[PDB]
Amino acid sequence: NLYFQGMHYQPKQDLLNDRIILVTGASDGIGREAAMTYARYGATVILLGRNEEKLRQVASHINEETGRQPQWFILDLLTCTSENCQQLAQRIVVNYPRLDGVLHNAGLLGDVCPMSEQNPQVWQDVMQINVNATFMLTQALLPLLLKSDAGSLVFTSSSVGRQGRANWGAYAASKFATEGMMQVLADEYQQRLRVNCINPGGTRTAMRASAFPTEDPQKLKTPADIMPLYLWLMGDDSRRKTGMTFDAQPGRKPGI
Amino acid sequence: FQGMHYQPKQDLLNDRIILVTGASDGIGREAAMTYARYGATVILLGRNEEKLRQVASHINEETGRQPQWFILDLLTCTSENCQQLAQRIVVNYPRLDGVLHNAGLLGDVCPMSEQNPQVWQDVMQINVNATFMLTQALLPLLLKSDAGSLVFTSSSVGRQGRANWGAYAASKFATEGMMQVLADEYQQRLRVNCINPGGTRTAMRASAFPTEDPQKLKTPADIMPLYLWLMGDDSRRKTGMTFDAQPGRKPGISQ
Ligand SMILES: [Zn+2]
Repeated sequence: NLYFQGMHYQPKQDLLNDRIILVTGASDGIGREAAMTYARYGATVILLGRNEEKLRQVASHINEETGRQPQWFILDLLTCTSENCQQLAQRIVVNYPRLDGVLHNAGLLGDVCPMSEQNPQVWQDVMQINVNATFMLTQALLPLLLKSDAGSLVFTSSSVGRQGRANWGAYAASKFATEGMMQVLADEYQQRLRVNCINPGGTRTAMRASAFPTEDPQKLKTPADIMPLYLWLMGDDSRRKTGMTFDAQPGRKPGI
Repeated sequence: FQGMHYQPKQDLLNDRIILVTGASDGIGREAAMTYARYGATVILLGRNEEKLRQVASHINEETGRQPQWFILDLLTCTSENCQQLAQRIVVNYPRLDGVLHNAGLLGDVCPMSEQNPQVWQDVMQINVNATFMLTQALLPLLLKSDAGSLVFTSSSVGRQGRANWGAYAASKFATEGMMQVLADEYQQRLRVNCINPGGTRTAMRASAFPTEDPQKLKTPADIMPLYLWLMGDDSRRKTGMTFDAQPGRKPGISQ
């Protein structure tokens, strides 16, 4: 997972020209940063999220920066059905000829507390968003991704998706499930799609702060700082990489 | 010699109280019978009253004691139901020395592009969510044991995802993760581990591999040594680990 270490990745500024990339959870944090970064490197970006107010602002900011205004679509992973996912895919089909990338960034942390105290309803929400709806949206978007010359599908993992640790409860279970889903898809789509996970590591975001209220967030890298791996997985330089889980901060030791 | 090479003493499990889920059929049935044969007081859990009674009657015929059974449907059980169940046992038993989570749903064996999303949800609900809720309800009883042993059922596809195993794979990855979190939280208080039984002669297995000759597979009886090892005192220092009952079998369909 430390593969990307010492990569010092600085791609051409048009790395993603003519790539159409959908980013979920795009309203703030890592998802907003990824959408803006991909657009700055030339991509046609599609924003997905649940907050119309924030999505409008991200689209406007991207338009100010690139002269091209991305479309946004509302999809709330916690409540959507399979039919809702297929209906979102049909909207994309009408507007875009393919998807060259899908970055699944949407997710829910839920409770950080011992197993004996985990709330079963929160557990089920974490599983619903991180695993089930992420699966359902993937399934709906597979035909679009297969129209790419080399489609790239990326899930969000975590160090606790590789080794479970005390108090990480549903989040850990859901990120192990994500690594599993990713491996099944990579196997089914060998030589057709790239399918991988990214573990962003500790990053300056509201989710991180909720899990570690004592941590000084100024000691963490920002979403901007961890973008090189996100760019690499969408551009041509990662073309024959699939079935892998990569750390965005290979240098960093997990924990506070 | 350990794990699958284990050669147990008779009465290894004397005075151990062990709850087995999915006890009506296949491996759960064999594990319940085997634990009682090596001296355990077994509690059977499943959704089918008739079949559980039948397993209990067989154990009675073999050992002279009648195990009790309780009904729980993991597909539809709420957290309340799990707590009610723990209440019911708590009226009759002072502790649990082991819990073997063997209940599970395989779901669709088909490409991710075809996986039925209602089945997928059901597989996660049984294998992950309700398995968690039942674990939560039973933890205090396990802590009352001198050295409680909590065992989840995993699969080769819980360690390496493979084409067409969709929801089952995701759910067994989640099971390994849940086992690791639980082992970490209960270090020096519980042992928490997974068993990967490998392919064994069961109805589930034949449904996923209709061309396979089941006579080329081990039976549930054949893979019991590891199941005994994890409940007996010989595994007391072992936690956080996943063990294969059939370390020398190639995963997937038999040749
Ligand atoms: Zn931007």
